[PDB]
Amino acid sequence: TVPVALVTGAAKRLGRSIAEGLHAEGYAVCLHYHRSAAEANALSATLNARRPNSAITVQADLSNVATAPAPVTLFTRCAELVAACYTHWGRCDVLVNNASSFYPTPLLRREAMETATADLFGSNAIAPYFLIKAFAHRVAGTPAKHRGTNYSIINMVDAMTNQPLLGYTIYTMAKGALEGLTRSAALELAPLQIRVNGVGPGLSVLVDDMPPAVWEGHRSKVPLYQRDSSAAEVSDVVIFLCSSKAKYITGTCVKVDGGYSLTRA
Amino acid sequence: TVPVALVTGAAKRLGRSIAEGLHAEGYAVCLHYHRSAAEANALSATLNARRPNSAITVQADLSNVATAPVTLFTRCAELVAACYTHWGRCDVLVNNASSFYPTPLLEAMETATADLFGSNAIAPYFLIKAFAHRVAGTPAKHRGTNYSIINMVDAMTNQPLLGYTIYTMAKGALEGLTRSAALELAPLQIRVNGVGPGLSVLVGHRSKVPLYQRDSSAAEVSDVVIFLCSSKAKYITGTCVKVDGGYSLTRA
Amino acid sequence: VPVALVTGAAKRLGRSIAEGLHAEGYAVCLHYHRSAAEANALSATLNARRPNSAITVQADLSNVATAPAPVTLFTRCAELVAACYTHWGRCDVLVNNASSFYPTPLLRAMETATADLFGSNAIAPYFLIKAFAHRVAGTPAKHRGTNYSIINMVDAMTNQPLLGYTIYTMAKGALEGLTRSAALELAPLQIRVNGVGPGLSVLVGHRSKVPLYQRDSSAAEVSDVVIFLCSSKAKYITGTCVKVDGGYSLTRA
Amino acid sequence: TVPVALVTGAAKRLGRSIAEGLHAEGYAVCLHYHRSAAEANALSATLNARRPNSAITVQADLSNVATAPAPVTLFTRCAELVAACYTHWGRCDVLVNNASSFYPTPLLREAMETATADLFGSNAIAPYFLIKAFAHRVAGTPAKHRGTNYSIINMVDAMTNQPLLGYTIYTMAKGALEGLTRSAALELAPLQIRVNGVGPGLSVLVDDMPPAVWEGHRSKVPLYQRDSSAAEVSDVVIFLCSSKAKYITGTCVKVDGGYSLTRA
Ligand SMILES: NC(=O)C1=CN([C@@H]2O[C@H](COP(=O)(O)OP(=O)(O)OC[C@H]3O[C@@H](n4cnc5c(N)ncnc54)[C@H](OP(=O)(O)O)[C@@H]3O)[C@@H](O)[C@H]2O)C=CC1
Ligand SMILES: NC(=O)C1=CN([C@@H]2O[C@H](COP(=O)(O)OP(=O)(O)OC[C@H]3O[C@@H](n4cnc5c(N)ncnc54)[C@H](OP(=O)(O)O)[C@@H]3O)[C@@H](O)[C@H]2O)C=CC1
Ligand SMILES: NC(=O)C1=CN([C@@H]2O[C@H](COP(=O)(O)OP(=O)(O)OC[C@H]3O[C@@H](n4cnc5c(N)ncnc54)[C@H](OP(=O)(O)O)[C@@H]3O)[C@@H](O)[C@H]2O)C=CC1
Ligand SMILES: NC(=O)C1=CN([C@@H]2O[C@H](COP(=O)(O)OP(=O)(O)OC[C@H]3O[C@@H](n4cnc5c(N)ncnc54)[C@H](OP(=O)(O)O)[C@@H]3O)[C@@H](O)[C@H]2O)C=CC1
Ligand SMILES: Nc1nc(=O)c2nc(CNc3ccc(C(=O)N[C@@H](CCC(=O)O)C(=O)O)cc3)cnc2[nH]1
Ligand SMILES: Nc1nc(=O)c2nc(CNc3ccc(C(=O)N[C@@H](CCC(=O)O)C(=O)O)cc3)cnc2[nH]1
Ligand SMILES: Nc1nc(=O)c2nc(CNc3ccc(C(=O)N[C@@H](CCC(=O)O)C(=O)O)cc3)cnc2[nH]1
Ligand SMILES: Nc1nc(=O)c2nc(CNc3ccc(C(=O)N[C@@H](CCC(=O)O)C(=O)O)cc3)cnc2[nH]1
Repeated sequence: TVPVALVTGAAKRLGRSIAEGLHAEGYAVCLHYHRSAAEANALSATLNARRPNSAITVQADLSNVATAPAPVTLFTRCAELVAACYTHWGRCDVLVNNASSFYPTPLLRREAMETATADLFGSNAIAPYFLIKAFAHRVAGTPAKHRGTNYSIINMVDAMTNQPLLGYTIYTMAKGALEGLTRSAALELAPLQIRVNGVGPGLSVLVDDMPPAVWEGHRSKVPLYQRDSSAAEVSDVVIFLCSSKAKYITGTCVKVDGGYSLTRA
Repeated sequence: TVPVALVTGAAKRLGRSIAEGLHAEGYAVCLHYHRSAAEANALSATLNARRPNSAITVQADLSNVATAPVTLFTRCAELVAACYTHWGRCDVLVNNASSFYPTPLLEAMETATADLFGSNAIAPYFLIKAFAHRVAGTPAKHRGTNYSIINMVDAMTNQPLLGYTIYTMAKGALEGLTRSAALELAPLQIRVNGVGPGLSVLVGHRSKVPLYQRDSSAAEVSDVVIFLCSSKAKYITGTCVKVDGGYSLTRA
Repeated sequence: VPVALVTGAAKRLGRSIAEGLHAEGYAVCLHYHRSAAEANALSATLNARRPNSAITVQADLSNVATAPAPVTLFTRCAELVAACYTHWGRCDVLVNNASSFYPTPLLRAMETATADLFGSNAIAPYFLIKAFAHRVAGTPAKHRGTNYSIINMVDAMTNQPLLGYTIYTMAKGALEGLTRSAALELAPLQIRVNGVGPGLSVLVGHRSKVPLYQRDSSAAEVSDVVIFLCSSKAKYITGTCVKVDGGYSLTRA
Repeated sequence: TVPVALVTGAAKRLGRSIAEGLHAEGYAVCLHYHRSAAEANALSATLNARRPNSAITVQADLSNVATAPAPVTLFTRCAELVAACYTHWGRCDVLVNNASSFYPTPLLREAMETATADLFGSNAIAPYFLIKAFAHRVAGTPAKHRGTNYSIINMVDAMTNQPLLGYTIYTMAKGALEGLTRSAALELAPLQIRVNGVGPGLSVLVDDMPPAVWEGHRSKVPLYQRDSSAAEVSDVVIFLCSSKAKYITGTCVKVDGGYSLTRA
């Protein structure tokens, strides 16, 4: 009783929605955040008000860089994130790799390039690798009698992977590595009954820092409804794949994109 | 309003689990069968004992062959028409009925072509077209709010079962139907998706399944079909969901 | 001198495939349905360059019976492959290129379209591959050729359906399934089976959307790829589809 | 006057066959290497004996680490590889991202961080900085003086959907390399730079194991029941670089004898 979910980047948008949907199914939730301390503490208050000691927050930079209090490597920051679930609640049944940087890295016209690469690949790919390693190590270190009955890892990927967004090469590479992680971890962790799946949004909760015609033009291209998704239209799929009814699904990436990946220029 | 689901090959195995699953969600279900009349009728009796007027059975050969002439198109149209005649609506279509047997490359090949392609591909196309036409012909204020078509595909499509070429071709066509009808029917808010089992309710290779080293139960597949029809899945369309316990991840 | 059977060979990509294969030394069997004049003019051209290097054979590849007991699509397909063995004693390459292509809208006569689009694009390739494979298996091992290749012309844009073309889109997906299934099952006979998928090629606006060059392709930009896949240098390639689309499948709306 | 190709990891096996195959078509080849200096210099001597001034060798660690000086970054090392082509021959027309470390990183059980940097560097990040450096030098060339057939080939993996057990970082990096292939092909199409992939299945399998075990692996390939020769892969790379392939971009060609069609 009281399964525990770890959701990275849980403070806002899709990750907040995922944490809420998991909390609504009875999970205690560990809300990871990087820079959004206010929103993460506000969400924690809301969920703890519904159920005392059902949400906590942990801060971590998931870029592939070392930090300071010897320097602290990304891998041990990820190990410590999983550790916060077992320390507080004695378990971790669900891990959602949701946190993600996303900005252009154009090929056509150096501290920027160096920090872009660690940031985008760490957050979207390498920290997921380390977190899965930490999550799976902990299941392995748990006596079988004490293991949970429904371990589930979700990687937030991208429905539009075969149709790249112009000028976003590092991001697209990182989401491709994340799909590779989904398949590889699914295979390798199957004997522990840890399922690993991907959920791929198309356009979801689209930021509108552009002229109104440009924003409406973007959304209008989604065949189903001619709009971007809501946060829940994505997070409800995450919550299903973690549910026990999804127990035979692993290594699978589910598009939640309104048909947008079906389109062509 | 009680929504209606048409499930083909509903009498046994996955199709029965899909009919039972939608019925537990509150659907009235049209149970299509070909030869399993006794089984279909017994399933209908069970579901109607639970909720009166919640199940009917209809029979039809979904092979691509003229019947006694009645064409496959006409038989598929009448199947959708059965739902509208009995309940005035059809909200969900599950294209589950499917013949499966070898057509090795190295009149019985023409019977196999019409049977394997009809059930797995050509009948689903007519059924989808009939479902779409009835929705379009319905005044927009009287339309339902959660239209959903599920095609039962094959998670192992990229890894062909040796000797099953026509079956594999037909399931590849059904994936093409999924994508094309999802695109074209999006303006009517009809979602079109696939669910692809791996090894399920085998009647060996099951020890090779990475997750649990067994074929799936019926519910482990039908529970997914039910979710994709749920309104929580209403932004998913044009997508095929593998339910294979990772079997498609394997190699020889 | 090896032999290629090319369906729908009279014009456009099929004619360029036949020309490309012929230029590598192949004798070519030029299949046609309605374009008898174009097929026979092409045959005249290739035979003038190399005597007895081309023939032509007519067949409706729709999944329908034709009159002389009615003749089924299966039989007409068997007779296309037999035409190569009768005339030249071999058939080393089969290019499944013939294809009907027109709308079959789901929204806003259909038995004919089903038989025609699914026949040419999927069921006839299935029957032709079976006939082609039977003839190789029936050939004594010492007398088989050393480079059997089957090429199915598919569609680069298959994951991105063209609005209103459901039957065509379904048929090309069946054809990709046939490519994978036939490649696995015919591998012991060393018969390779691959696909080539154009995007927009030799169109009769949308051109500007192609990332590479902002144009549809020429016929040779496709047929050269077919020709390489049939070459001995490509002998380890089977069961795979090669996109030749200028990057169009990378685009989104 | 003579087109120039930069082949990473050119000293042995597939990279050497790719170098030989492009050289046979008339390319001058820059042969990159990391540890195999003897093998690289032997190959360059062979190519130069066949055709004077048709090969050079360059060393670089393509791991995502800083190297010995102010430290030298991976990007800098990557730009200097491409610049070596322009310094010596004035041009760089083809890039083959072939260099690749390959060993397990099991999920269950400094050498952790160096393996990530090495597997992710060789297979994904160094490809990226090499593609950018290559693209930058083309963009900087006046259109009057640009080459007419720019081609980038990424060596991917036909078995990407069917992961090798215990090889998670490798599998991830190749998945990233496929993303690079698609993204670079779209962004560099305006400069007529094509970007494609070639994915071997089992090629030139090392036989440092029991014979029965090596024959057992090989026998799983449906076509010929063997791993491929080096030329059976490199000939495809050379075709994709040819002008006959000039409408192909953004595409990954499996050269796997049907292995990806198999299941357990
Ligand atoms: N929304 C969409 O349209 C699409 C989304 N996706 C994927 O879905 C997931 C969520 O989408 P969305 O909710 O829009 O994602 P956001 O862009 O809102 O970012 C989510 C969180 O990622 C965290 N984050 C970013 N960089 C780092 C870092 N270097 N270290 C640690 N945390 C970091 C931030 O946490 P903080 O605020 O605490 O700094 C941010 O709140 C992502 O994986 C995204 O890639 C994929 C395709 C489309
Ligand atoms: N079970 C598995 O492991 C897998 C299943 N699938 C797919 O999932 C779906 C169901 O799986 P399963 O339950 O095993 O399927 P079955 O093989 O049990 O067949 C299901 C039903 O199809 C109907 N059917 C067959 N041919 C025709 C026809 N010509 N006309 C009309 N109805 C016909 C039969 O109805 P009747 O009995 O009334 O004649 C049969 O009961 C199918 O689409 C199948 O391809 C895909 C991959 C794996
Ligand atoms: N061109 C493009 O942009 C694209 C092409 N493709 C594929 O490339 C291949 C060739 O393309 P293209 O050259 O444009 O094809 P065409 O549309 O020109 O059709 C080629 C030939 O197919 C034959 N054909 C049509 N219906 C039948 C039938 N029922 N029975 C027998 N033969 C028939 C016709 O032969 P006749 O004239 O003798 O009647 C026609 O000349 C096709 O398979 C096509 O699907 C795929 C994607 C894009
Ligand atoms: N062979 C196969 O069966 C398959 C191969 N592939 C891909 O094809 C390509 C070639 O295959 P193969 O020839 O087997 O590859 P190899 O394993 O023989 O490695 C080729 C070269 O990579 C170079 N390399 C490795 N790590 C680094 C590094 N950190 N920095 C710089 N150079 C490095 C080495 O150069 P040096 O020796 O000079 O140090 C090595 O000779 C690779 O990309 C591989 O992933 C994909 C699937 C199957
Ligand atoms: N981490 C993450 N966060 C996101 O918000 C996100 N969004 C998408 C959805 N795709 C897009 C595409 C374009 C723009 C956008 O705002 N474009 C601006 C500037 C950048 C551009 O050139 O596209 C525009 O004006 O077009 C946003 C989201 C995909 N992955 C993500 N990943
Ligand atoms: N329509 C359909 N029915 C199924 O039962 C089915 N099963 C699978 C799962 N794959 C397989 C693969 C091999 C065998 C098999 O070995 N069959 C036995 C007899 C059972 C049979 O063929 O139905 C055999 O003797 O070959 C069964 C299922 C995939 N698609 C299906 N499709
Ligand atoms: N068998 C086959 N033949 C083809 O020509 C073909 N072409 C494509 C390329 N895609 C397309 C998409 C749209 C139109 C189209 O709508 N044609 C216009 C042309 C009218 C004009 O000349 O302006 C039309 O409406 O007829 C053609 C090709 C794909 N598969 C094919 N398959
Ligand atoms: N860079 C690279 N080099 C390769 O040789 C290579 N080979 C493959 C072909 N796949 C495989 C699969 C398994 C084994 C294997 O069994 N190796 C042993 C150790 C032997 C060794 O790699 O030196 C193993 O323990 O996995 C080798 C190659 C795929 N990618 C590659 N990538």
